[PDB]
Amino acid sequence: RMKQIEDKIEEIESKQKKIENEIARIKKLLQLTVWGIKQLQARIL
Amino acid sequence: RMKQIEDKIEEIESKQKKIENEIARIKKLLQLTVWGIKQLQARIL
Amino acid sequence: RMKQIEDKIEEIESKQKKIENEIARIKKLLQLTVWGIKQLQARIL
Ligand SMILES: [Cl-]
Ligand SMILES: [Y+3]
Ligand SMILES: [Y+3]
Ligand SMILES: [Y+3]
Ligand SMILES: [Y+3]
Repeated sequence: RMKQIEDKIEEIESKQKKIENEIARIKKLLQLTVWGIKQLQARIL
Repeated sequence: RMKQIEDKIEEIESKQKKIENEIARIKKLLQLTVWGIKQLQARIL
Repeated sequence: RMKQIEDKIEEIESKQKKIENEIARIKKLLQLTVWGIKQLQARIL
């Protein structure tokens, strides 16, 4: 059982790294959109 | 103890699925905003 | 081994809370950008 628990923990950790990588990508795209809205607002005002 | 560990792992996995679902929703809304900034920019230029 | 598993689970849970906090922050900034695109569109139309 301890063994199956150990391999399950590795699969949860693997998934956590995939999630972390997805968040990093989202954060950068989100920062690009914030910059984009800023230039558009500055141009129309 | 192995038992409590097993039920704890299920709660961590449950939480991981909730996180995954939240990211999927964020990704789609983020893609809608990127499209939105694109139409606004195209219209003002 | 059960012991190392227990401390590993706590580290996975710690990481899950950091992820949850990051998502909450992303969600609020994403809602600010949606509001921003709305005001810009309303102004140019
Ligand atoms: Cl956005
Ligand atoms: Y292994
Ligand atoms: Y169970
Ligand atoms: Y402990
Ligand atoms: Y997680």
